[PDB]
Order: sequence, then C-alpha cells, then structure tokens
Amino acid sequence: WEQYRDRVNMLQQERIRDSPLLQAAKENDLRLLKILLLNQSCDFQQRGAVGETALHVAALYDNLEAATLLMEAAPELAKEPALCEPFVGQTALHIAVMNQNLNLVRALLARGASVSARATGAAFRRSPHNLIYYGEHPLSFAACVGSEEIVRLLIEHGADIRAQDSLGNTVLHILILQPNKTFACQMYNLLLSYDEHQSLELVPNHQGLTPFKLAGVEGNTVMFQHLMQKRKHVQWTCGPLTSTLYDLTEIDSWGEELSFLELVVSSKKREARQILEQTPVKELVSFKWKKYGRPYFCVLASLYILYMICFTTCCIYRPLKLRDDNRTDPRDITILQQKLLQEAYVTHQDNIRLVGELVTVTGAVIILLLEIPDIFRVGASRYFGQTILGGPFHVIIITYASLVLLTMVMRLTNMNGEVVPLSFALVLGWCSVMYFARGFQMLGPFTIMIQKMIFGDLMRFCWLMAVVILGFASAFHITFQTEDPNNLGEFSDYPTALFSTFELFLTIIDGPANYSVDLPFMYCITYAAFAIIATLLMLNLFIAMMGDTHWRVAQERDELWRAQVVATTVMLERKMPRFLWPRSGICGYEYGLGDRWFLRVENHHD
Amino acid sequence: WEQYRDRVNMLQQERIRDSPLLQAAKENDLRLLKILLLNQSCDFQQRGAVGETALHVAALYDNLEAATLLMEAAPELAKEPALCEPFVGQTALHIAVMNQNLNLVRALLARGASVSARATGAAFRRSPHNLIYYGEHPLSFAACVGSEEIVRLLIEHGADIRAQDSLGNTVLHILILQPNKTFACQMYNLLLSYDEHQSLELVPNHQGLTPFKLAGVEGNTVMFQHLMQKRKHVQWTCGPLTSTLYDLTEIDSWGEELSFLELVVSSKKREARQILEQTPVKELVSFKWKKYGRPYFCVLASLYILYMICFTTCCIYRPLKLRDDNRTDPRDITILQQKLLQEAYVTHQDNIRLVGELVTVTGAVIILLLEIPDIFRVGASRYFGQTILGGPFHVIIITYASLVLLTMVMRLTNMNGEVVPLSFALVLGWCSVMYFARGFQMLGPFTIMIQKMIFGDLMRFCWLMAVVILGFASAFHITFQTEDPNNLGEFSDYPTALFSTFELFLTIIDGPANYSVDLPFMYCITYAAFAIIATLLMLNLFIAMMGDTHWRVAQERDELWRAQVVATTVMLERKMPRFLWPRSGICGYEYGLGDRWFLRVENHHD
Repeated sequence: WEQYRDRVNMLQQERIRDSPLLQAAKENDLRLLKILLLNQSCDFQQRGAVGETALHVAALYDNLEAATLLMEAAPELAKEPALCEPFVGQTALHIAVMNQNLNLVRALLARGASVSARATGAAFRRSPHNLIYYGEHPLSFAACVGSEEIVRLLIEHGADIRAQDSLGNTVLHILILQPNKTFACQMYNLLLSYDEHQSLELVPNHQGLTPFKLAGVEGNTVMFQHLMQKRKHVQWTCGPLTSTLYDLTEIDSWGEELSFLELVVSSKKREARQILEQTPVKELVSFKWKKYGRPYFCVLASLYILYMICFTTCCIYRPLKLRDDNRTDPRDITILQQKLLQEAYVTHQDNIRLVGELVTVTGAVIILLLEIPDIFRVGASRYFGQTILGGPFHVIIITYASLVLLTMVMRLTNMNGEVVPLSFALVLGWCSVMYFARGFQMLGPFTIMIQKMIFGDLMRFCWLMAVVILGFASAFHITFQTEDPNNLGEFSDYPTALFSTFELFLTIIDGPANYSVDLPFMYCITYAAFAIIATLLMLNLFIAMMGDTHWRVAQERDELWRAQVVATTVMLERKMPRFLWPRSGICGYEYGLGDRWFLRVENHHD
Repeated sequence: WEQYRDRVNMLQQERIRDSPLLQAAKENDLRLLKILLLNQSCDFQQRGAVGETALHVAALYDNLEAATLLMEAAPELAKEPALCEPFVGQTALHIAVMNQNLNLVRALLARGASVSARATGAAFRRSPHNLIYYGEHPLSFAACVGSEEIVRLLIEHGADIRAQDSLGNTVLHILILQPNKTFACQMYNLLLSYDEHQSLELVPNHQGLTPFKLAGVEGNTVMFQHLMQKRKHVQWTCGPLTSTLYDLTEIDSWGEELSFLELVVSSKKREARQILEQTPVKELVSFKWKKYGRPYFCVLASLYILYMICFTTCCIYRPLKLRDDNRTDPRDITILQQKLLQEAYVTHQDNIRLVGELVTVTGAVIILLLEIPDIFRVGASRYFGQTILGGPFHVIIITYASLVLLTMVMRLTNMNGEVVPLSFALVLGWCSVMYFARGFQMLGPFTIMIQKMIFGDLMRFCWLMAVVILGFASAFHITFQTEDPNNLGEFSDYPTALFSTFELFLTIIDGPANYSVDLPFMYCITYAAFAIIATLLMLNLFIAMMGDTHWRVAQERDELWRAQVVATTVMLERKMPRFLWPRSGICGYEYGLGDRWFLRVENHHD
C-alpha cells in the first residue's frame, strides 16, 4: 500500500545516491557525466532498486542533455525496461511521454525505443492505490496527457491503435476513464481520425463493455453526449421545431442479453444515473414506462396485493383448537393451541383455507423460481446492495418466501410454533408491498427516504438509544428489585425492564406511577433524569436529524426515483414475454438508414 | 479597566493643558515654542501625568517641527521614558515608530535614543483590555506596523533581534499574534533575512512554545502554511503528479513529551482546529488513525463494553434477602433488603459475583490510576472544559469510579443504601460507553450535538420549564388539596405535584381525569391553560430551537469531529507503550537529509 510505495521510493533514492552514474543523471552535472561516459570497461546496465536504467533517471527529472549523452554513449538504453514489482514494463519512453518533454520523445524515438511496450507494473494498473490510470502503452499515455504532437509522433512511428492493456482496455476506454477536462473529448476524435476502417468503437474490454457502454457505465455525460452527436440524423427544421432521428442500436439492445440500459442502471457509480436524463435515453425510457411499464406494473401490484389479501385471510382463519391440558398455574393466559394435521382439514371452510394455502405456496414458489435465476445471473452483492434495483425488497421477498415455505414444512410435519414464522412472513410480505410504491410520483421518493433513514439514521439513533436503554434499565432494575412486583411490575425483572424502558424511551406507554403506594425517591430522581435526557433531548433531536437529512438528500432522491423507474422498466422487459413488450422505436428502412431502429424526437428551440 | 484609562487620559490632558510647554508641543504653535525654548533657567524635564516629556507629546500628534525644536533645545529627551503605571517603559521612539513618522524616527535615532527600550506598561502587555499587542521593543513595533524602512533603519542602528518581552515573546512570536493581513507574512521573512546564524526559530517564550508551535496554537493557518513552504522537499514531478517530502521534526515530536499536535488540539482557540486540516498534518493524523488508532480504539471500546457487561451482571445478581421486620403499615411496598457481608458470600454464584466484583474494582482503580496523572499533568480546567479531549466523559468516568468505590466501601462496612450509588454508577458508566462513539463517522457528530445541547439548549429550556412546573404545580396543589387523595392522587402533596406536572409537561403520563367523580372546574381551566402554553407551545418550540441550532452548528460539528479524532490519536500514543505505536514517517538518511524523519505525500494537480 502506501508504506510499500514509501519503502520502494526509499530504496530507489538509496540506489540512486550510492551509484555515481544514476546520481550524475539525477542532478545533471555534465563534467562528471562526461568522465563516467568516457569509460569503456563495462556496459552501462547499472540499475537502481526497481531495475531502472540511468536513462530512466534522466527522463524522470527532465534531464534532456543527460539523456542525449547517455544514448550517445549507449544507444541500447532505449529498449531496456525497469524490472521489479512496482514498474514491471516501464521504459524511458513512458517517462518521456508522460512528462510531455517532446524533444526527449523525439530523441527516444530516433534511437529505436519500443513503441508497443506494456507498462504492466503495480503503479500503472487500475487500482484505488494509484492516483491516475493512464494505461500501459505510451500511445495511451500520450492520449491521456493531452499532447497532440506526441500522440501523432507516436502514430507515424508505430503505436498500433487497437492495442489492449492487461485489463483489456483500448486507448478510447482509457480516455473515457479520465476526469472531465477540455482535451479528453477531441483527443477521442483525433484517435478516431486514425481509425480508417469492425472498428475501434466495436472492440470490448475484458468486462465485455463497448466504449459506448463504458461511457454509459462510468457516468461520462460529456463523452456520451458527444458520442450521440455522431449517431443522430436531423430530418428537417420547419421553423422553430426540428425532428431528430436518434439511433437505438447501442442503447436499446433488443437482441443482446446484457442491454446497455441494464449496464447503466446496475452500476455502482453516482454519476451513471445522469445518463438516464440524456436526450436519447430519457425519451426512450419515458415512452417505455408510460406506454408499457406503468400498466403492467399496476397489474402486477394489484396481483401482489390480492395475493397478500389471500395470505392474510389464510393466516386469520388458522386451525386452532382448545388447550388439552389444564393450566394449573397463574400468570399464563394461553387457551388455544395448534390443531394437528389430521384434524386441521375436516370442514368446507377448511377446504377453502386449503385451496388458499396452495395458492400461497404456489405464489411462494413462483417468487423463488423468478428470483433465484436473478440470484445466479446478476452478482449476489449487486442484487442486494443496489437500492435502485430494489435490493432490500428482494432480500425481504426472499426471506418471506423462505419463512412461508418453512411454515408449510412445519404444517406437514406437526411442530408447534407456527406463530413466529407466520408473523415474520406477514410483516415482511406486507412490507414488500412498498416495492410497488416506486411506480408512482407520490409514493416512490418517500419509500426511498424510508430506506435512506433505516440504513443511515436509524442505526445512528439506535447505537446510542440501546446504550441509554441498557443504563436506565439497569438503574430501574436496581431501584425496583427491593419492592413488591404486584404494584409496579414494569421493572420486575431485567427483560421487562429493558422492554419497558424502551417503551418509556419512545413514550408509547405511560410513566409508571402508583399513587396508592410510596415509590422510592431514587426512581423519581433517575426517571426525571431519563425524561430529561432521552424523551426531551434525543427524540426531538432525532426529529431534527431526520429533518436535516431530508433537506440535504431531497435533491438526490428526486433524481434517484427517476433512475429506478428505469430499473423497473428494464426489469419488466426480458422477464415477461416478448409479445407484451414490442420493440421501441421505428425502423430505418424508409429513411434509407438500413436495418437499424431509430427514435424520432420532436424538439423546439425558440 | 476602562474607567482607569478614562481617568488617566483625563489627568494626561489636564497636565498637558496646565503646562505651557506640553500644550505648545500639543497644538504646535511655533512662536510660543521658540519663546519657551529660548529660556535657560531650568532643565527641560517638565512632565505630564504619566511622566511623559514634551517629546512624547510632540511625537503623539505627529509634530515633527516641534520635536526637532525640542531635541535642538534639549537633546536628552530622546533617552527619557514615561514613568507612571500605564506607560512605564514607553519612550518617544515607540511613539515615533508606531505612528510611522519615518523622518521622526531618523531624528530620534540621530540624537541617540535607546533602541532596546522595553515598553513594559499596562497598555502594552498582552491583555484583553488592550486592543493591540505590538510588543515592547521598538523593533517589534516596527515589525507590527508593517513599515520595512523603519525596521531596517532600526536594524543598522541596533535592535537586537533575539530580544524578549516580559511574556518571553521574541519579534516573530509577536508577528504570529497579529490579525491575518498582507505584510505579516513577508515581515517574518524580512526578519529571517537578518537571522544570519541556535537561531531565532528555535528560541521559546515563557510558555515553552516554539514559533512553529505558537503558530500551531494560535490558529494562524497562513503563517503555518508558509512555514511549511521552507520545510518541504519535492522529489520529482513525473507528469501530473508530484511526491513531496514534508518534515515531521517539529510536527510529530516523537521524543518530546509536550508534542506539537497536543499543543494544537488542547487549545482554547477556535481557529486551531483548522491546522489539523493542513496538508502536512491531515495525512499524518489520517495515517496514524487509520493504521493504529482505529483498531486499538475498537479494542478498548470492546473491553470497556465487556467491563460494563460484567458490572451490570454483578449489579443484577446483588445479594438481597427477605425483610426481617413486618411492614404493619399501608402505602409501603418494600419486601427485600440488603444482605449483610457475613451472609452475602455463601454459595458458588456468590463466588462468581465476588470475582466479578473484584474485576469491577480492578477496572475502577485502573481507571483512576490512568486518569489522576492526567488530572495532575494537564491543567484541571482544560481537562474538563475541552470537549475535544473528552471533558464531560472524563468527569463522568471520574465520578463513576468514585461512586463504585463508595459502593465497595459501603459493602465492606455494612451500610444500607447501595441502591443510590449503584444507580448513579450504572447511568454514568453506561453513558461513559458513549466516549467511544467518537471513533466512528456515524456516531461521533451526533454525540457532539448532544453535548452541545446539554450545555447549550437544555439549560435554556429548563430555566423556563422549571418556572412553569413550579407555578402550575402550585396551582394544581391548591385546586386539589380540598379533595379526596384516593381518587386523583397526582397532586396529593407538593413533591408529587411537582413531579406529576413535570411528567405532564413532558407528556409522559396521561392527563389525570376520573370520570366516576366530579373534578373541580378550576382544575379543568388551569389544565386547559397548561396544555395550551406548555405541551403545545414550549415543547414544539424546543423542537424548533434544537432544529435551528442543529442547522447552525452543523457546519462546525463536522470539522470538530475530525478535530477530536486527532485528540483521540494523541491520547492513544504516549499512554500505550511504544512498541504498539511505531514512529510515523520514514527516515531521511537515504535522501541525504540526515537524522530527520519525513512524510512522503503523493499529490496530483491537473
């Protein structure tokens, strides 16, 4: 990590300092350099810590004169790379190109340096440890530093433009992976000037991503917008309005199983949801949602609501009989118990409950056979972690299906205790109805904010709240274990003390006070303290935290709801059959553009 | 104070007005001045209220001609200081320098004025009464007014640059103690031009503070940032990225027991936490926290959590026996009492509680032997007042250790009433778990907010809330002392009336209403008034106060949490042994910089 870089820089400066030729290349004294290069006893392959030559040290400090005398004395230093771990394939040409010393680039290319050298060291791979990712080849380095003369001078000296690094990225892929600057857009066009003929636009990297698809994934809105300037065809401009015919070949992806929209919307980048607001994409997903996605989603929502109604009705009419044994014990109030399977189905209403329970198990298995292929296809971390795709709703529908199958297992083999998985199944299944709230303007962002404040604010409150509950429950249990439990039984034992002071924290029960007896004064003192610092302070400031968090994330949830109706639309196609989802757009056979399908957008501008 | 300054200005103007020579120096009439200076009967030492000469009055009103005539008639006025209390070392050279009358400075230095005169008056000491602090020597005065010609003209006329005032400050120390202006940075470099050789940078004042350390303490971010321009060494700039080698000699302070970071973070200045965000300091404390401070802090947090689990389990299983005497009295519900020490330890579970209680007392004494040296070393006001160092958590851990030792004292010598210190110990110790919330992004600033409204907002609410509780408790006790206490006993006597209307203020109990009896109409009227002006008005506006206060201090708590993880990191070193905390940075032996240890930072800039 960072200490490895500090140690290798320490060893680099030590081997530079203890060697006279590398030090003479470092601070560039000409006389000692001429004295050392007038010697002919040994070849000049003396190296530093990473295996860098003296020409690497000359190109590192922009020592042009030192580099000219080193390749005058030994012209074989241009073909020698560094050898050790952080710089495995770095040559002097990479250092000369990336420092933008153009005459040094001419001097290295005049002596025959390798133009297709892959700098496969650990300081050049795409990692969060490295601050930049300029690629491996010097062509990608010259494309990334933004010098047109150096990248052209590499082009007539070689520099095969379809070369790939160890991650599979070509030069345009690395140009997409840059901070959004001025030169990064026309350097793309300058390298498309030398494409001259399959192309460079249609070659993927090792993730299988087109540069159009990679620009969609990485959130590069400027590069995507300027790539869609070359894929549109204006028809006419009849006054203040024009009709643009955008191409949907690389956006819609009708016959390709990883679509472009699925790659955009299932991305771990924050900026990738901005591309869903771009002018060929937004009208496409708006047409797909308003024509097909919204009525099918409202049909599936009503079907799931009716299936919850059937499951709730089958829960309510559960077969329960009278308790066989006598209680013979105070404090216990259970009077009913579960019927055995031999007696659970004897009447007509039990047969109605039987066919409703097979409807429930059928709904459970068609949830599981619909979601387990989505577990196996899309990666299991991205399926649950992405709140755009509906990750928490997916994990609660998976555990709801698991709990209702476990209840059916405990119904066939007679096991007491169906109350616990039935109550978890009812809570999680009815909370899964909020997945269908995302299709509405009114309900979607509110459901987003309840996920943002379960995930962000509720844990922040509860890791202090449980501390206060533990301390004051211990204090209440000390001050009320010497008293009669039949008068104030709120703190009779420690689980009841924890639960009752949790309810006193949330103020959902009354303060325990019995005016017919004398409570201890210590309870009054520590309950006055508890009511001051928890009900008055922490609850109202939790209201303040949720208000300020709502005000800050209110700008993000409005554009993230529109980013997840696109995820809903992409989910609704390729799962329902193709006859319900026709191809979006119109064919370009009549326009003379061929087999490609196009989107016509009518746009006025003054 | 201010009236002393008004009285001494009153006496100054009276002695100037009643003397003809000082008045002639004041409004500068040349003819009466020549008439008075043509006399030779008496020596010209007539003084004002503070002992100021006529040359002081001439230099006060920028009377250059009058001052040249006074030192023409009597050239010994240049060596005469004012004598009384607010100006006891002030000469005419201080007034000439600080008014920036440069020809007057030439005229004073031509006649032989004292260049090393210490102006030790009460108007020149570092006090909140004085509006400026320009030092004592005229060299510091010329450095502070920002005139380069006057400070140079003092340099070839003398003005020993290592001179110290009565507070111990040298000239650079006083330049640090200035408002951040233009000239205050290059006046520092201009006085470092004549350092020429143990230097001026390494001399401390009477607090033992280096000017680097004083610039760290006083919040001077500009002076600190420009002091690290001279203590950094760039290695190379290989394209868009450079590698800077900052010095950690005066920052880290490995072998010095008052470290620089401890002087910065335990400071009573608001701006001193900004220096923790500077480019040599922030990476140092980030490396120290993310490598060593966070896992050791999470180990100590889990150890203290397990210690409180042990203390809570020892509290829950407290030895209590049945009450020996009969109650023979209604309204009393206590049935258990404390076991004596002869019968408290008879079984195996009592032996488990015994070894847990010795674990508790061992934890208490290793809290006390860890904190009482921090009471004695760092000053006791700064240890509790600083919320960055954990002041409230320190005082509650001190009183928690005191209460659990008092409980052990009451356990060896049999005294009834262990409930009160056990309940205070449980509340304060479980709230002392919350000191470990500062090591997390999620939990730290929320705990900062709750201490900011213990000390800021809860006092503001309760000094009105207790007034409303007192008035309405008195009203409820008057309207319910003529009634039967067995029907509505909420206001049967006055402590119950105070406590019950406190609960009615916080709405943690129901409104007392018995529909089987006729309550007085006066209770209904004053309870409608109480529910209008307290539950509806003051509670919701306390929510509004804490919301608006949260929005206002939300900018400061985010940079104050990052300022107190530095305090946590400085606390974690020099207390744990040195083998767990290795030296941060890398040695500069390989770089040729010597014994000093350096921090390598990799920084990209376009």
